[PDB]
Amino acid sequence: DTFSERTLGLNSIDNTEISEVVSLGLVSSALDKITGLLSADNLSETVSQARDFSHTLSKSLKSRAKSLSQK
Amino acid sequence: DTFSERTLGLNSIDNTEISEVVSLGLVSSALDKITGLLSADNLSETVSQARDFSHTLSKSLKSRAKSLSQK
Repeated sequence: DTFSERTLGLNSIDNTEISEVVSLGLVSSALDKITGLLSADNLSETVSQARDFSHTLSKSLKSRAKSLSQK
Repeated sequence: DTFSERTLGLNSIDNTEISEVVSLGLVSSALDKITGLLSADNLSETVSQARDFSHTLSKSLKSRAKSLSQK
């Protein structure tokens, strides 16, 4: 796991056994952590971590979409 | 529609007729726009807009989760 994958709890999000509602709970949670980062300050490091979170989440949803479309 | 709802194309994302894969396409797209904002600069205004995007998306996925769980 990368830092973002582990921190955002995403290492199973592209498992198709996970229902849509549960998936939406994981995404919501990840987005709220991004919102939180962006609410504190606008330091470069903070902004860069939020960008890693966003990108990691996007990449995982593309992976999930792939797994889902397979079936 | 708010600025973020319209810009991120989210005004139907909590419609249950929209399939999961299509939903994931809308979320991915929204997250990529957040990544893009956070990749340019760390000005307060830029950071605040990205935070609006993130929050708006999260709120819409909670709404979608609600609509889905209803059925």
